[PDB]
Amino acid sequence: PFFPPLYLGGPEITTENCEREPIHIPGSIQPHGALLTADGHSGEVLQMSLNAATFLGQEPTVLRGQTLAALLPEQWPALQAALPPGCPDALQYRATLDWPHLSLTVHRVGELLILEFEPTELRNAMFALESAPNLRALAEVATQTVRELTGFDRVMLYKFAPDATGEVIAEARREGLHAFLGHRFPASDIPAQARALYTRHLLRLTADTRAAAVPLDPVLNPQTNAPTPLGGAVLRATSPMHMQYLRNMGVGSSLSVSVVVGGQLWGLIACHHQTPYVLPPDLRTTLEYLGRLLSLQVQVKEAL
Ligand SMILES: *C/C=C1/C(=C/c2[nH]c(/C=C3[NH+]=C(/C=C4\NC(=O)C(C=C)=C4C)C(C)=C\3CCC(=O)O)c(CCC(=O)O)c2C)NC(=O)[C@H]1C
Repeated sequence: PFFPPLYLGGPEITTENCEREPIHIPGSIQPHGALLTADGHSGEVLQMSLNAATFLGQEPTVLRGQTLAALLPEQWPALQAALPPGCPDALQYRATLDWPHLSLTVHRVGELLILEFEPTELRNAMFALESAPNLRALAEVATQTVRELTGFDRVMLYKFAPDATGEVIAEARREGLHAFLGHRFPASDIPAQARALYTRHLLRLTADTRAAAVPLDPVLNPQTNAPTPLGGAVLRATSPMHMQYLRNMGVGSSLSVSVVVGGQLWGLIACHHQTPYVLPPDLRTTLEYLGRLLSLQVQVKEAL
Protein backbone atom coordinates (compact mmCIF):
# COMPACT_ATOMS: atom_id res chain seq x y z
CA PRO A 1 0.00 0.00 0.00
CA PHE A 2 1.11 3.57 -0.85
CA PHE A 3 2.54 6.07 1.60
CA PRO A 4 0.62 9.33 1.88
CA PRO A 5 1.98 12.12 -0.35
CA LEU A 6 4.33 14.81 1.06
CA TYR A 7 1.45 17.31 1.47
CA LEU A 8 -0.45 14.83 3.74
CA GLY A 9 2.52 14.20 6.11
CA GLY A 10 4.13 11.26 4.26
CA PRO A 11 7.91 10.63 4.35
CA GLU A 12 10.44 11.55 1.68
CA ILE A 13 11.05 8.48 -0.50
CA THR A 14 14.32 6.52 -0.17
CA THR A 15 15.57 3.36 -1.95
CA GLU A 16 14.06 1.16 0.82
CA ASN A 17 10.49 1.94 -0.35
CA CYS A 18 10.52 3.12 -3.99
CA GLU A 19 7.45 1.02 -4.68
CA ARG A 20 5.32 2.89 -2.11
CA GLU A 21 5.66 6.39 -3.72
CA PRO A 22 2.17 7.62 -4.77
CA ILE A 23 3.44 8.97 -8.11
CA HIS A 24 -0.11 9.45 -9.49
CA ILE A 25 -0.99 12.16 -6.87
CA PRO A 26 2.04 14.55 -6.55
CA GLY A 27 -0.15 17.67 -6.17
CA SER A 28 2.05 19.57 -8.61
CA ILE A 29 3.02 19.95 -12.25
CA GLN A 30 6.01 20.68 -14.47
CA PRO A 31 6.60 24.41 -15.16
CA HIS A 32 6.40 24.46 -19.00
CA GLY A 33 2.58 24.50 -18.90
CA ALA A 34 -0.37 25.36 -16.67
CA LEU A 35 -3.09 23.19 -15.09
CA LEU A 36 -6.62 24.00 -13.88
CA THR A 37 -9.31 21.71 -12.44
CA ALA A 38 -13.03 22.51 -12.73
CA ASP A 39 -16.44 21.14 -11.73
CA GLY A 40 -17.93 18.97 -14.52
CA HIS A 41 -21.41 20.57 -14.20
CA SER A 42 -20.87 24.25 -13.33
CA GLY A 43 -17.40 24.69 -14.84
CA GLU A 44 -16.31 26.44 -11.62
CA VAL A 45 -12.50 26.62 -11.37
CA LEU A 46 -11.56 24.61 -8.25
CA GLN A 47 -7.74 24.28 -8.40
CA MET A 48 -4.93 26.01 -10.29
CA SER A 49 -1.18 25.61 -10.61
CA LEU A 50 0.61 28.60 -8.96
CA ASN A 51 2.17 29.62 -12.31
CA ALA A 52 -1.27 29.88 -14.03
CA ALA A 53 -1.18 33.74 -14.04
CA THR A 54 1.88 34.02 -16.29
CA PHE A 55 0.21 31.58 -18.76
CA LEU A 56 -3.42 32.83 -18.66
CA GLY A 57 -2.89 36.58 -17.93
CA GLN A 58 -4.95 37.08 -14.75
CA GLU A 59 -4.29 37.40 -11.01
CA PRO A 60 -3.97 34.13 -9.00
CA THR A 61 -6.72 34.95 -6.46
CA VAL A 62 -8.90 36.21 -9.38
CA LEU A 63 -8.97 32.88 -11.35
CA ARG A 64 -10.25 30.73 -8.44
CA GLY A 65 -14.07 30.84 -8.32
CA GLN A 66 -14.70 31.93 -11.94
CA THR A 67 -16.40 29.57 -14.40
CA LEU A 68 -15.22 28.18 -17.75
CA ALA A 69 -18.30 29.78 -19.42
CA ALA A 70 -16.65 33.15 -18.68
CA LEU A 71 -13.00 32.12 -19.33
CA LEU A 72 -13.50 29.94 -22.45
CA PRO A 73 -16.89 30.93 -23.94
CA GLU A 74 -16.25 29.31 -27.36
CA GLN A 75 -14.93 25.99 -25.94
CA TRP A 76 -17.15 25.46 -22.86
CA PRO A 77 -20.24 24.17 -24.81
CA ALA A 78 -18.18 21.75 -26.99
CA LEU A 79 -16.19 20.56 -23.96
CA GLN A 80 -19.45 19.64 -22.12
CA ALA A 81 -20.76 17.75 -25.16
CA ALA A 82 -17.41 15.93 -25.61
CA LEU A 83 -16.86 14.84 -21.96
CA PRO A 84 -20.27 14.14 -20.35
CA PRO A 85 -20.75 12.43 -16.92
CA GLY A 86 -19.80 8.72 -16.93
CA CYS A 87 -17.30 8.81 -19.85
CA PRO A 88 -13.91 7.03 -19.43
CA ASP A 89 -10.71 8.78 -18.23
CA ALA A 90 -8.93 7.92 -21.54
CA LEU A 91 -11.19 10.17 -23.67
CA GLN A 92 -9.54 13.56 -24.43
CA TYR A 93 -10.93 16.85 -25.74
CA ARG A 94 -8.27 18.75 -27.73
CA ALA A 95 -8.33 22.35 -29.03
CA THR A 96 -6.03 25.13 -30.28
CA LEU A 97 -6.54 28.64 -28.87
CA ASP A 98 -5.05 31.99 -29.97
CA TRP A 99 -3.57 33.99 -27.06
CA PRO A 100 -2.06 37.43 -26.27
CA HIS A 101 -0.92 29.61 -29.76
CA LEU A 102 -1.93 27.48 -26.73
CA SER A 103 -2.79 23.77 -26.93
CA LEU A 104 -5.66 22.77 -24.57
CA THR A 105 -6.13 19.15 -23.48
CA VAL A 106 -9.04 18.11 -21.23
CA HIS A 107 -10.04 14.84 -19.57
CA ARG A 108 -12.69 13.92 -16.96
CA VAL A 109 -12.15 11.96 -13.74
CA GLY A 110 -15.49 11.41 -11.97
CA GLU A 111 -17.04 14.88 -11.56
CA LEU A 112 -13.75 16.78 -12.15
CA LEU A 113 -12.45 18.27 -15.42
CA ILE A 114 -8.64 18.53 -15.72
CA LEU A 115 -7.39 21.23 -18.14
CA GLU A 116 -3.80 21.29 -19.43
CA PHE A 117 -2.44 24.43 -21.19
CA GLU A 118 0.79 24.28 -23.25
CA PRO A 119 2.39 26.43 -25.96
CA THR A 120 2.22 24.84 -29.44
CA GLU A 121 4.00 25.49 -32.76
CA LEU A 122 3.89 9.50 -41.06
CA ARG A 123 2.56 7.60 -44.13
CA ASN A 124 6.05 6.21 -44.76
CA ALA A 125 6.46 5.26 -41.05
CA MET A 126 3.52 2.82 -41.17
CA PHE A 127 4.79 0.92 -44.21
CA ALA A 128 8.36 0.87 -42.79
CA LEU A 129 6.98 -0.99 -39.73
CA GLU A 130 4.95 -3.48 -41.83
CA SER A 131 7.92 -4.26 -44.16
CA ALA A 132 10.27 -5.52 -41.39
CA PRO A 133 11.00 -9.29 -41.85
CA ASN A 134 11.83 -10.10 -38.19
CA LEU A 135 11.53 -8.67 -34.66
CA ARG A 136 15.08 -7.17 -34.64
CA ALA A 137 14.49 -5.24 -37.90
CA LEU A 138 11.15 -3.89 -36.60
CA ALA A 139 12.86 -2.72 -33.36
CA GLU A 140 15.61 -0.93 -35.35
CA VAL A 141 13.21 0.73 -37.81
CA ALA A 142 10.95 1.82 -34.91
CA THR A 143 13.78 3.56 -32.99
CA GLN A 144 15.25 5.14 -36.17
CA THR A 145 11.81 6.44 -37.30
CA VAL A 146 11.01 7.96 -33.85
CA ARG A 147 14.43 9.68 -33.82
CA GLU A 148 13.83 11.15 -37.32
CA LEU A 149 10.44 12.53 -36.24
CA THR A 150 11.55 13.99 -32.87
CA GLY A 151 15.25 14.94 -33.04
CA PHE A 152 15.97 13.20 -29.68
CA ASP A 153 19.66 12.42 -29.06
CA ARG A 154 18.82 8.78 -28.08
CA VAL A 155 15.85 6.52 -28.80
CA MET A 156 15.81 3.00 -27.27
CA LEU A 157 13.47 0.05 -27.42
CA TYR A 158 13.45 -1.16 -23.81
CA LYS A 159 12.04 -4.71 -23.34
CA PHE A 160 10.77 -6.25 -20.10
CA ALA A 161 11.74 -9.83 -19.24
CA PRO A 162 9.32 -12.12 -17.29
CA ASP A 163 11.00 -11.15 -13.97
CA ALA A 164 10.52 -7.40 -14.82
CA THR A 165 14.25 -6.80 -15.49
CA GLY A 166 14.79 -4.70 -18.63
CA GLU A 167 17.05 -4.74 -21.67
CA VAL A 168 17.87 -2.32 -24.50
CA ILE A 169 17.25 -4.47 -27.62
CA ALA A 170 17.54 -1.70 -30.26
CA GLU A 171 18.87 1.84 -30.26
CA ALA A 172 19.25 4.91 -32.53
CA ARG A 173 21.60 7.54 -31.14
CA ARG A 174 23.54 10.72 -31.87
CA GLU A 175 27.15 10.39 -32.98
CA GLY A 176 29.48 10.28 -29.95
CA LEU A 177 27.04 8.79 -27.41
CA HIS A 178 28.00 5.42 -25.94
CA ALA A 179 25.88 2.33 -26.60
CA PHE A 180 23.33 0.88 -24.17
CA LEU A 181 22.54 -1.92 -26.68
CA GLY A 182 22.38 -5.32 -24.94
CA HIS A 183 22.73 -3.87 -21.41
CA ARG A 184 20.33 -5.15 -18.76
CA PHE A 185 18.87 -3.31 -15.74
CA PRO A 186 17.23 -4.38 -12.43
CA ALA A 187 13.42 -4.50 -11.98
CA SER A 188 13.49 -1.74 -9.32
CA ASP A 189 14.64 0.95 -11.86
CA ILE A 190 10.99 1.04 -13.04
CA PRO A 191 9.06 -0.07 -9.90
CA ALA A 192 5.73 -1.92 -9.83
CA GLN A 193 3.37 1.03 -9.34
CA ALA A 194 4.98 2.85 -12.30
CA ARG A 195 4.66 -0.29 -14.49
CA ALA A 196 0.93 -0.55 -13.57
CA LEU A 197 0.34 3.16 -14.28
CA TYR A 198 2.13 2.76 -17.63
CA THR A 199 -0.30 0.01 -18.72
CA ARG A 200 -3.29 2.44 -18.48
CA HIS A 201 -1.61 5.73 -19.57
CA LEU A 202 0.64 5.27 -22.58
CA LEU A 203 2.84 8.41 -22.62
CA ARG A 204 4.80 10.41 -19.97
CA LEU A 205 7.72 12.89 -19.98
CA THR A 206 10.13 15.11 -18.03
CA ALA A 207 10.91 18.22 -20.15
CA ASP A 208 13.59 19.50 -17.74
CA THR A 209 15.23 17.13 -15.23
CA ARG A 210 16.43 20.16 -13.13
CA ALA A 211 13.12 22.12 -12.95
CA ALA A 212 11.25 22.35 -9.63
CA ALA A 213 7.60 21.27 -9.55
CA VAL A 214 4.83 23.93 -9.30
CA PRO A 215 2.10 23.22 -6.67
CA LEU A 216 -1.67 23.01 -7.21
CA ASP A 217 -3.68 25.38 -4.99
CA PRO A 218 -5.67 24.22 -3.17
CA VAL A 219 -3.79 20.93 -3.13
CA LEU A 220 -6.90 18.79 -2.37
CA ASN A 221 -9.99 18.62 -4.61
CA PRO A 222 -12.72 20.65 -2.78
CA GLN A 223 -15.41 18.22 -4.12
CA THR A 224 -13.95 15.29 -2.14
CA ASN A 225 -11.32 16.70 0.31
CA ALA A 226 -8.99 14.18 -1.32
CA PRO A 227 -6.01 14.26 -3.73
CA THR A 228 -6.51 15.12 -7.41
CA PRO A 229 -5.72 12.11 -9.67
CA LEU A 230 -3.07 13.22 -12.20
CA GLY A 231 -2.19 9.82 -13.72
CA GLY A 232 -3.72 10.99 -17.03
CA ALA A 233 -2.08 14.45 -17.07
CA VAL A 234 1.14 14.72 -19.10
CA LEU A 235 2.03 17.86 -17.03
CA ARG A 236 2.09 15.66 -13.85
CA ALA A 237 5.29 16.15 -11.80
CA THR A 238 7.82 13.31 -12.18
CA SER A 239 9.09 11.32 -9.16
CA PRO A 240 12.14 13.08 -7.65
CA MET A 241 13.91 9.65 -7.47
CA HIS A 242 13.66 9.22 -11.30
CA MET A 243 14.69 12.87 -11.94
CA GLN A 244 17.90 12.30 -9.93
CA TYR A 245 18.61 9.06 -11.84
CA LEU A 246 18.32 10.99 -15.13
CA ARG A 247 20.54 13.90 -13.95
CA ASN A 248 23.24 11.37 -12.92
CA MET A 249 23.10 9.87 -16.45
CA GLY A 250 23.52 13.38 -17.98
CA VAL A 251 19.97 13.60 -19.38
CA GLY A 252 18.08 16.89 -19.41
CA SER A 253 14.83 15.67 -21.05
CA SER A 254 13.11 12.27 -21.07
CA LEU A 255 10.03 10.79 -22.77
CA SER A 256 8.65 7.26 -23.15
CA VAL A 257 5.74 5.52 -24.88
CA SER A 258 4.25 2.23 -23.64
CA VAL A 259 4.15 -0.83 -25.92
CA VAL A 260 1.15 -2.88 -24.69
CA VAL A 261 0.71 -6.46 -26.01
CA GLY A 262 -2.26 -8.61 -24.92
CA GLY A 263 -3.05 -6.14 -22.12
CA GLN A 264 0.52 -6.54 -20.73
CA LEU A 265 3.37 -3.99 -20.60
CA TRP A 266 5.77 -5.47 -23.20
CA GLY A 267 8.28 -2.60 -23.38
CA LEU A 268 8.88 1.13 -23.85
CA ILE A 269 10.04 3.39 -26.63
CA ALA A 270 12.37 5.44 -24.40
CA CYS A 271 13.87 8.80 -25.47
CA HIS A 272 16.65 11.03 -24.05
CA HIS A 273 17.92 14.53 -24.83
CA GLN A 274 21.07 15.98 -23.23
CA THR A 275 19.50 19.47 -22.87
CA PRO A 276 15.96 20.37 -21.73
CA TYR A 277 13.51 19.92 -24.57
CA VAL A 278 9.73 20.32 -25.01
CA LEU A 279 8.23 18.16 -27.79
CA PRO A 280 5.15 19.85 -29.42
CA PRO A 281 1.72 18.45 -28.39
CA ASP A 282 0.77 17.52 -32.00
CA LEU A 283 3.96 15.48 -32.39
CA ARG A 284 3.26 13.59 -29.11
CA THR A 285 -0.12 12.49 -30.56
CA THR A 286 1.81 11.01 -33.52
CA LEU A 287 4.22 9.15 -31.16
CA GLU A 288 1.25 7.74 -29.27
CA TYR A 289 -0.25 6.43 -32.56
CA LEU A 290 3.11 4.82 -33.54
CA GLY A 291 3.17 2.99 -30.18
CA ARG A 292 -0.19 1.35 -30.96
CA LEU A 293 0.93 0.43 -34.49
CA LEU A 294 4.16 -1.04 -33.05
CA SER A 295 2.15 -3.02 -30.45
CA LEU A 296 0.11 -4.76 -33.22
CA GLN A 297 3.21 -5.50 -35.35
CA VAL A 298 5.11 -6.89 -32.30
CA GLN A 299 2.17 -9.23 -31.51
CA VAL A 300 2.11 -11.01 -34.90
CA LYS A 301 5.92 -11.30 -35.18
CA GLU A 302 6.39 -13.03 -31.79
CA ALA A 303 4.43 -16.01 -33.23
CA LEU A 304 7.44 -16.61 -35.54
C1 LIG B 1 13.82 3.87 -5.54
C2 LIG B 1 13.43 4.53 -6.83
C3 LIG B 1 13.98 4.20 -8.06
C4 LIG B 1 13.35 4.60 -9.29
C5 LIG B 1 12.00 4.97 -9.42
C6 LIG B 1 11.27 5.36 -10.70
N1 LIG B 1 11.65 5.24 -12.01
C7 LIG B 1 10.66 5.69 -12.81
C8 LIG B 1 10.60 5.81 -14.32
C9 LIG B 1 11.49 5.27 -15.28
N2 LIG B 1 12.70 4.69 -15.09
C10 LIG B 1 13.24 4.33 -16.28
C11 LIG B 1 14.58 3.59 -16.35
C12 LIG B 1 15.58 3.76 -17.31
N3 LIG B 1 15.68 4.72 -18.24
C13 LIG B 1 16.83 4.53 -18.94
O1 LIG B 1 17.20 5.22 -19.85
C14 LIG B 1 17.49 3.40 -18.45
C15 LIG B 1 18.80 2.81 -18.91
C16 LIG B 1 19.25 2.95 -20.21
C17 LIG B 1 16.70 2.92 -17.41
C18 LIG B 1 16.99 1.72 -16.56
C19 LIG B 1 12.34 4.68 -17.29
C20 LIG B 1 12.50 4.47 -18.76
C21 LIG B 1 11.24 5.29 -16.65
C22 LIG B 1 10.00 5.87 -17.31
C23 LIG B 1 9.93 7.37 -17.46
C24 LIG B 1 10.73 7.96 -18.58
O2 LIG B 1 10.57 7.52 -19.74
O3 LIG B 1 11.58 8.86 -18.35
C25 LIG B 1 9.61 6.10 -11.99
C26 LIG B 1 8.32 6.71 -12.45
C27 LIG B 1 8.44 8.17 -12.81
C28 LIG B 1 7.18 8.91 -13.10
O4 LIG B 1 6.48 8.55 -14.10
O5 LIG B 1 6.81 9.87 -12.35
C29 LIG B 1 9.98 5.89 -10.68
C30 LIG B 1 9.14 6.20 -9.48
N4 LIG B 1 14.26 4.46 -10.34
C31 LIG B 1 15.52 3.95 -9.76
O6 LIG B 1 16.52 3.73 -10.42
C32 LIG B 1 15.38 3.77 -8.23
C33 LIG B 1 16.36 4.71 -7.61
